[PDB]
Amino acid sequence: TSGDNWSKYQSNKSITIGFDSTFVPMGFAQKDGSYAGFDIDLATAVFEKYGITVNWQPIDWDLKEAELTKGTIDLIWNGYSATDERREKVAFSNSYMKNEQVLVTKKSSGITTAKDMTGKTLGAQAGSSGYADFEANPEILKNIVANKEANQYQTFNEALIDLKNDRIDGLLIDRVYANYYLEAEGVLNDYNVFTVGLETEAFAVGSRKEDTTLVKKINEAFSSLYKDGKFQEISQKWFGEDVATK
Ligand SMILES: N[C@@H](Cc1c[nH]c[nH+]1)C(=O)O
Repeated sequence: TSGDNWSKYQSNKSITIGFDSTFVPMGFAQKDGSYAGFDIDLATAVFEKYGITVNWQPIDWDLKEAELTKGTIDLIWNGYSATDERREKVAFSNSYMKNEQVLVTKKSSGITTAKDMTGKTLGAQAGSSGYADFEANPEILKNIVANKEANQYQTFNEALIDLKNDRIDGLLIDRVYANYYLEAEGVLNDYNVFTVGLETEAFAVGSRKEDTTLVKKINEAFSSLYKDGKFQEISQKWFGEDVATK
C-alpha cells in the first residue's frame, strides 16, 4: 500500500518522531538543550533493533495531528494517550504504560477534591487528552469550575508557573508529569496531586493509519525489550518502578 512506508524508513535508516519537548519525564529538553526521557530511551532502543536512527523533532503539541498527516513527522511518541477520539484519526502501537489525569493544586488552597474547585479557575494543556476529557465528561469539572472553562496553555510548564502564581487554582495534568516535575523542582510538598474520577489512560505510539508495518515493527520490538532487560532498565531509570502493563 502506498502509505505503508516501512521500506523507506528501513532503507533510509531514519524515522522522524515528534514530541512536546517539555513533557517530562517522557521526552524533554534538558539543562544543556539535549533531549532525554523514557520515550527517548525507549524509541531509541526500538529503532536500534532495525538499525534505524531517530530524528527527534520538537513540535507544537497543538499541531501534532497536522504534522503527522502532512508527513513532517512519522510518529507521535511522547506520553501520547491512546484515546477513542484519537483512534478516529491515527493508528496506535500496543500501549506501554498506564497514566491518569490528576488535578494539581497548591496545598495552601486546601483543595483535595474536584468539588472544592467549585467557582475556582482551572487550567489545562490545550492540545492534551486531559482537556478533551474535561469537555467530554462535563460532570467531573467543567460544570462546576469558574466560567465552565479551562484556561489553555501550549505547555504544562507555563500552566504550572501560572498555578504557582495563583493565576489558576487547579491544573488538569498527567500524573506522570506532575510526579516527576514536582520532585525534580523540589516542591512535591507544596502541592496536592489527586485523581478526580476520569478513567485511566494508557500511552502508546501514534502513526498514520496507513503505516501498518511500522506499527507491527514497534510492537515486535517491545516484545524483545520486555525480556532483554532494557524495558525494565529504562523504567527504573525514569520511574523507580516497573511500569510494564504486565
Ligand atoms: N498525555 C497527554 C499530554 C501530553 C503528552 N505530551 C504532551 N502532552 C496527551 O497525550 O495529550
